[PDB]
Amino acid sequence: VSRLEEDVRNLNAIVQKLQERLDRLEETVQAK
Amino acid sequence: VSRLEEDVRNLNAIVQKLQERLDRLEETVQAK
Amino acid sequence: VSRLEEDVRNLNAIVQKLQERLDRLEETVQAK
Ligand SMILES: [Zn+2]
Ligand SMILES: [Zn+2]
Ligand SMILES: [Zn+2]
Ligand SMILES: [Zn+2]
Repeated sequence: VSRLEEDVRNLNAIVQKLQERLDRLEETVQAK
Repeated sequence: VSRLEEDVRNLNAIVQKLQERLDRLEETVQAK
Repeated sequence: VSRLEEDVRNLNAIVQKLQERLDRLEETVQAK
């Protein structure tokens, strides 16, 4: 696994966490 | 294209959408 | 640094900015 492949896998995981965080905040602002 | 090429262009598309959603939510919060 | 490596560098920078924006917006929402 090259450094480039390692970095991409890490980015996939980071972007998944950001998406969940964003989704939660959008719903926190909706305040249903 | 290779898996790495695919993963990188996919990440580019996702982060663009995240940026747009964040832009929108920032504006929404400010306007509330 | 190849093009693919540069795209990954730029994704790293973008995700850092997005994480910061999310942090600030979460704080804004909790404060307001
Ligand atoms: Zn969720
Ligand atoms: Zn949701
Ligand atoms: Zn939900
Ligand atoms: Zn694709």
